[PDB]
Amino acid sequence: CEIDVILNDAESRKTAELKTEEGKLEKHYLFYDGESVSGKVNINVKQTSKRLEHQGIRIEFVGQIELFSDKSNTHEFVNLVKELALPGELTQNRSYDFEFMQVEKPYESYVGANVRLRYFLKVTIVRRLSDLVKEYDLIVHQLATYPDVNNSIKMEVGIEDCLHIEFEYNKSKYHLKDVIVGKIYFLLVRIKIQHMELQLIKKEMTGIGPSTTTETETVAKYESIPIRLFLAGYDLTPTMRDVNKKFSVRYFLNLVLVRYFKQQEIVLWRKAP
Repeated sequence: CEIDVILNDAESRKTAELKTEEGKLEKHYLFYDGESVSGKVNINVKQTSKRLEHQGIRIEFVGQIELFSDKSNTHEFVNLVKELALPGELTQNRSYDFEFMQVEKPYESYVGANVRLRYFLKVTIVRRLSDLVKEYDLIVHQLATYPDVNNSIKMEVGIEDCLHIEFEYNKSKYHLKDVIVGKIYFLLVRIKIQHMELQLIKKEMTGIGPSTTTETETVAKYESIPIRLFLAGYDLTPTMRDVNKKFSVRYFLNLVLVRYFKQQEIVLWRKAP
């Protein structure tokens, strides 16, 4: 059989992009917290010489956190069910309406290295030897507000009374297409520096205790000195703190001298239009 799911507002609803398990980019319909989710399910059952049975058909709206490479832990934080058909013969070509009204979606979608938070519609045809399942992915964004003003910040690195390097930058919070505008100042230099660079790093923490897995990724790096990091050019998502205590995503600037390093957190946020 063939299973198709179409939203009733497909023509008017915006899309966004998300990365697959393989690293590809895909377009999916974009939802916000509180929006209703409605559409049609079509199930086409090819005619066969043998009679086919099912023990129920349903559609679910699912929001869940999938933890680890082996997806050994799944945390379902929203689940809504509409039963579409009672047990019976699996036959013919049938469409079903569904509507989930004003759906709670508390967290933004996230496709990470060791975790993914995803929302989807799931159609299940219950069957004796294996259910038939089709998942229709959706994307949820969470918008933030923050004033459009500089709030300058400094970080410093080095060796007391030998090396004092300061990086001053314009904000502690940046939106995803913003620019980190800063300057390196050489306050005290009494030894020669082999190399120095500024890094933008992403830390993804997934699990707790024995479960803990921390992934650190250098998103960007940069060799009296102006520094500008154009965030639109990177695949950034908002800072996410202790999402149902299952994972965090945090961003830092890291100043590295050669080894001497200092890091400071910056908050990334998603701006509305």
